[PDB]
Amino acid sequence: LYRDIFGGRENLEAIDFIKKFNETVYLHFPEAITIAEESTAWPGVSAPTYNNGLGFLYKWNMGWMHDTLDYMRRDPVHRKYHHDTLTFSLWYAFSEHYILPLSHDEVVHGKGSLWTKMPGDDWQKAANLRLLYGHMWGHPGKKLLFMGGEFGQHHEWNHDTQLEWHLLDQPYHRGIQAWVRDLNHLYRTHPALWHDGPEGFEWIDFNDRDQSVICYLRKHTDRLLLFVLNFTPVPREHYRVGVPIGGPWREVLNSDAVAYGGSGMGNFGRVEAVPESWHGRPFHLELTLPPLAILILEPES
Amino acid sequence: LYRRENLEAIDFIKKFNETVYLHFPEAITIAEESTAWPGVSAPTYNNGLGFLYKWNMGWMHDTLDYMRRDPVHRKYHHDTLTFSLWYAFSEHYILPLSHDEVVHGKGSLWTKMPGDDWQKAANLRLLYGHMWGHPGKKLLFMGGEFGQHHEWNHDTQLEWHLLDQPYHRGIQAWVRDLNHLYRTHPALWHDGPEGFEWIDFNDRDQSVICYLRKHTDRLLLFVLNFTPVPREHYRVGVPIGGPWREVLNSDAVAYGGSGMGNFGRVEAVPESWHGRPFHLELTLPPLAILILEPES
Repeated sequence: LYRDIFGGRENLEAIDFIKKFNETVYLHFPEAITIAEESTAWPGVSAPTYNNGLGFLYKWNMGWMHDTLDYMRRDPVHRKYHHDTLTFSLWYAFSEHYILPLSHDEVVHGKGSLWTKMPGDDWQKAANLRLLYGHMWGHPGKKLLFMGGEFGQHHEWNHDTQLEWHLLDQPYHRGIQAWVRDLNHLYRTHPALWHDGPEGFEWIDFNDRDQSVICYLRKHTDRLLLFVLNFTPVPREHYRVGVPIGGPWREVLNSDAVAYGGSGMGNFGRVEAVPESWHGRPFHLELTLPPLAILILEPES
Repeated sequence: LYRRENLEAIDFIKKFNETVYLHFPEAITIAEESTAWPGVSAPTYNNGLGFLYKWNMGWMHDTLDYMRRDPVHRKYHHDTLTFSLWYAFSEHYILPLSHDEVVHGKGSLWTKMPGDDWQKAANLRLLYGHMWGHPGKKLLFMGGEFGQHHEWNHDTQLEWHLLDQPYHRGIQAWVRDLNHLYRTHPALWHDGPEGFEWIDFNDRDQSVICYLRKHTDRLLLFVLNFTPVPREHYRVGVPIGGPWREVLNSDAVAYGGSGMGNFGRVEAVPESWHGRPFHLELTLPPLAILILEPES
């Protein structure tokens, strides 16, 4: 787009090439997909040419990737002080049709494995990585994950080497792979996650900075999915979260389940909603938040 | 006022009231007027007759008619009970239960209440409780405080012997205790529209009324069960949360009651009821009035 009377840094040649590139593809292939990674805040990368966009269908949410990763290397003791980096991502989550992206670029050149990036001991590293993926799947936008991130590989990605598949013998790595498997199953089945527009996202609570917890909602039409995230290894008991609908609520996924390698703290399936106001909501669920865990909950149907 | 209006008399009444308060600024004049003549209690300078008080004879008729009715049937006459409050602030009123109601075959207040003796005593204790809660001052003719059987017979003395028997001694205790509540709490001193707020009035099936009587800080909550059936898990909305006390229960055994009660220590639950932030989960005694205030 850029090159570094006219004095213009924008390479206008290329911008028309990109625009005529994208136009031509969809004309000859109406069902193709074009994705761009653009690390500037160039507007409307994912926008149609007739609105002066670059004409891509998808743009990498590299802002999200940076913010999320920078937030999760910090130690939970310090996460109190960087709460805004987690919450602020949504502000820019809708300017483009976006793919949340974790890629080779971030797991090379001394930047360290995704697992390596996460702080604390081995259980906490697995917990942190399980949470990162949990919030990543809950966060609006499509999903991309590079090889080896799915089991939480220790080593940086080396092209001269094959992934450390031997790590699949260790339980935590197998649990991370199962967590991702289970995440994709929920993703494929619950349409509340299909719509990454402002439609599909509602905040439940973002103001718990001391305990570093965030609650948000994902909703297409009638269906809704509740996300409660504990970003600290300290378990939370009798934590109330406001909800729109009353009645029995189901626990659809628990990051801390033993099947994923977790402590196993959870809410045992059914939680009953209390017709008492919380977070500006008519009802609320009083839940137990496991250490460094993401909880996905559904009203019962 | 009439004979159509008699203006001779109307100017006379207006000058009577004008003169009294001039020579005796702290006197009280009360009027009984059996038509819907406006501004009896209003000052002459506003085209009123200049009285300080009016007997609420409308209230008395509606109230007595409602309680003459059986609780089984009170369902179909709920509006007679609830609608007294549309006309309750038209004048400065005194709720009235005079001698004129206990003569000429109209029957003692006791005789008027339906059912067996317990229900008769219960009904009268309930009636007075509601009358003390309803906006307006209170007037009770002698012998009503025991709920005496016989009509007022001036040629004899009241049946004080009934004060030995339980049901009538209980009603005398109830009136005394109601009078204690009245003087102690200012929430009942202000018979203004501001003083009264509805809690619930649409329970026609179960024949229950919940209302609030207010002055500033103070609130008094009145819950009334007009059927001989105890009600359990009956929730009543309230403005304030926290501990609530049971100040009075008509059904206390000391009054001749069954004794079903909340007996104080009632904690508000923050669940919306009756369009209110917090709710009380109570037991409604038979044909009884509960009076509750927030604990302080």
